[PDB]
Amino acid sequence: EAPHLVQVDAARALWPLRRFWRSTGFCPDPYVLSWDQQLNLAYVGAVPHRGIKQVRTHWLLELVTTRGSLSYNFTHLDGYLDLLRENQLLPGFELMGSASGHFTDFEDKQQVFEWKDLVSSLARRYIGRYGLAHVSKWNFETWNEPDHHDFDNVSMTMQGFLNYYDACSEGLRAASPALRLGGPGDSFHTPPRSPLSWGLLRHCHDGTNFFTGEAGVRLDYISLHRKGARSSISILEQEKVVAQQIRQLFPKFADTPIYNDEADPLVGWSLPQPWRADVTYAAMVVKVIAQHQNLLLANTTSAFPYALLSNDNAFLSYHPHPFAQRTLTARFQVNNTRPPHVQLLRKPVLTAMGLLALLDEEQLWAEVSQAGTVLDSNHTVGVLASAHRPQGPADAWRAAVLIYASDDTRAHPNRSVAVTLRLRGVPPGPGLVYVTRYLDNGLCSPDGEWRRLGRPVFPTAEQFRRMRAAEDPVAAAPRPLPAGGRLTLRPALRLPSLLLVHVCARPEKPPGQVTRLRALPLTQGQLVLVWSDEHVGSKCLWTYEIQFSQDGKAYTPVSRKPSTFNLFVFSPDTGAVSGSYRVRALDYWARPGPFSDPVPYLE
Ligand SMILES: *[C@@H]1O[C@H](CO)[C@@H](O[C@@H]2O[C@H](CO)[C@@H](O[C@@H]3O[C@H](CO[C@H]4O[C@H](CO)[C@@H](O)[C@H](O)[C@@H]4O)[C@@H](O)[C@H](O[C@H]4O[C@H](CO)[C@@H](O)[C@H](O)[C@@H]4O)[C@@H]3O)[C@H](O)[C@H]2NC(C)=O)[C@H](O)[C@H]1NC(C)=O
Ligand SMILES: *[C@@H]1O[C@H](CO)[C@@H](O)[C@H](O)[C@H]1NC(C)=O
Ligand SMILES: *[C@@H]1O[C@H](CO)[C@@H](O)[C@H](O)[C@H]1NC(C)=O
Ligand SMILES: [Cl-]
Repeated sequence: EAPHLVQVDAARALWPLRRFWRSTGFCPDPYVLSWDQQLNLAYVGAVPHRGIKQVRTHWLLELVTTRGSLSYNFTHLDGYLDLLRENQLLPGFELMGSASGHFTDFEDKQQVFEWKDLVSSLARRYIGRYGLAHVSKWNFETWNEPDHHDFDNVSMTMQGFLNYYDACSEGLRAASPALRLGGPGDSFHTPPRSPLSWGLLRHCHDGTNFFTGEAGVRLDYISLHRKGARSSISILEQEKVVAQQIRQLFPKFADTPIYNDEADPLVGWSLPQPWRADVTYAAMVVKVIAQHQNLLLANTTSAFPYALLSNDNAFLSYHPHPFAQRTLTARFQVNNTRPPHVQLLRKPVLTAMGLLALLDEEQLWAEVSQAGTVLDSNHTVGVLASAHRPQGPADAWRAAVLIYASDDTRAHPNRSVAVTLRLRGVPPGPGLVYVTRYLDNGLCSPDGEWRRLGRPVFPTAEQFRRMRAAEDPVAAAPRPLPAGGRLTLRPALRLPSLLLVHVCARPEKPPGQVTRLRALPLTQGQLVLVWSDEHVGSKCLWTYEIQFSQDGKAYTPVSRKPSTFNLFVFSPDTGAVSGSYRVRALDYWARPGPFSDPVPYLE
C-alpha cells in the first residue's frame, strides 16, 4: 500500500459505539461437558471486559432426557449452563433437539403441546437457578437453519415449524414475558428459496397463533446467517439487501432487531485454511466489525436495526489441523502422556477480541486518507476510534484507537503500509500516558512458531511454552503524552496487522480486586489459572501479577510476559505447582489492585 494518513479527533465524539460483536458459537458424557470444552470456555471467558458474552450453542435439548410418556431430566443441561455461568458467559439458547428421541413430529397436536410444556419447565428451572434478571439477558432462538433441514429423526414441515415456533413462544411466555425469542436463524434467499424463513416472518406478522387463535405472533428479533465467501464487505452487502426486503414486505417489522449470528468469512468451519490459523483471520474479523460500525450503524440514511454480529468460532479443532480451522483456540490432544491430556492455544483471532474489548462507549471522529483521497472501511486500511468519559474514581478518561491492515483472506508476507497516525484533541487530565499494542504474523503467530518447531504433533512442555510466547501482542511500556493532547506516530504495518493505541488519564484510585480465581489441572507439573475482571474497574491495565506460595503462606512473584488476558497457563521448569496462588491487577502507573482471594492447588 501507498502511505496512509489516519487522523483521530479525540475532541470530537460523534455517537454511541455499541459492542454488538461480543458473540461466538459452536455445534457439538456429552461433548459439551468434556475437559476440552471446559478449557475452551475458560479461554472464551478470559477475554477481558466481557469481550465475548454470548455462546450460541446447537443441540442444547439433546442434553435433556425424557421419563414416562411425562417428566424431564436436566442434569446434562444443568452441567453445561453451570459451565457457562462459571465463565460469566450467556447461552445463545437455540431451542434445538428432540429431548433424547421423544420429539418426532410437530404436526402431532399432542407433541406441540408437550413441547410448550418442556420450554416453560426449562425456562422456569433456570430462572430459578440463576434468577429472572440473568435469564432475561439470554437470546432464545428457533432451531438452527430450518431451510437446511437438519432435524434428527424429527419431522419438520412448513406447518410443523410454525406450530413448533408457537410452542416455543407460548412456552417462554408462560415462564415470563421478559424472556426474549427470535429466529429463524437462516439465510433468507430470494423466494421461492428459504420458505421456512419467509414463512416464519409472514406467520409472525399475519399468521394464526396455534394455542390462542389470535392474529400475529411474538418475534423479538430476526436472526439471519450471511457468510462472505472470503469477502468482508460482502457480508454487510448481503445483510442490507435482506434487511431492505424485510422492511418493504413487513411494515410491523420496521424496528425489529436483526442479528447475523453466523457472520463468518467462509462456510465450513472444519475446512483447513492457512489464513484461519493466524493474524489474517484476526484482522479480517476486526475489518468486518469496523465496516458494520462505520458503513451501517454510524449516522446512516438506511438506519437498519442491526443489533448483533456473531463469529461462529467456538468449535474445537482436530488432528491434523490444530490451527487451520475456524476456531478461537488451537487444540492439542497430547496422547503420549500418562494419562493423555488436552492443551489449548490462544489464536490471534481470540487475542483480537481482547483488543476490540478495549473500545469504549463513544465513537470518535476519524479519517483515513491516501494522498488526499478519503477512504472508508471498504478498504485495506481502516480504523475504529473510541472514547470513555470518567464515571467513578476507579476510572478516568480513555481513548482507544484500533487500526487494521487487512486484505481479507489474503496474507502478503512482503507487503507493508506506511501509516502516519495523527491524534489530536485529547482533553486535559492527570498523568496522561499512551500504550501501543501490535499484532502480525511475524511476531504474534503461535502457528508460525509451531511450524518453526517442525509442526510437532505432540509438542513437548518447552514447545508449548515457546508457542504460548507468541499469543500476546507486542506492547510498548506506557509513555507520557506530550502537552496539548496530541501525538504523531509513524508505524509500519504489515498485511495483515492490528495496532491498538490506548490513551489514558490516571484514575484517582488504583484498580479493584481480581475475583473468581480458579485453578484447572492440565497435566503433571502444569495448570491453568483463570480469573474474572468484573470488579477491576478500569481498562488501563498493563498486566496481572501472579504470586505463588509453597512454604506456609509467604507469596512470591511468578515472572511472566505482561498480559491482560484473564488466563495464564503455569508451566514451571521444575514442575512444582502444588501450593497457593493469588492474582492482582497492575495499571499503567505501576499501581497494584488488591490481591484476589487465594486459591489452593494440589496435584
Ligand atoms: C489423540 O487422541 C484423540 C482422541 O483422544 C484423537 O482425536 C480424534 O481425531 C480424529 C481425527 O484424527 C477425529 O475424527 C475426525 O472427526 C471429524 C468430525 O467427526 C464428526 O463428524 C462426522 C461427519 O461430519 C461424523 O461422521 C463423525 O461421527 C463425527 O460426528 C471428521 O470430519 C474427520 O474426518 C476426516 O478425517 C478422516 C481421517 O481421520 C477421513 O477419513 C475423512 O474423510 C475426513 O476427511 C475425522 O474423522 C476424532 O473425532 C477425534 N476424537 C476425539 C474423541 O476427539 C487424535 O486423533 C489423536 N491424535 C493422534 C495424532 O492420533
Ligand atoms: C438424570 O440422569 C443422570 C445420568 O445422566 C442420573 O445420574 C440422574 O440420577 C438422573 N436424575 C433423575 C432425577 O433421575
Ligand atoms: C466496496 O468496494 C467495491 C469496489 O471495490 C464496490 O463495488 C462496493 O460497492 C463497495 N461496497 C460498499 C458497501 O461500500
Ligand atoms: Cl471463516
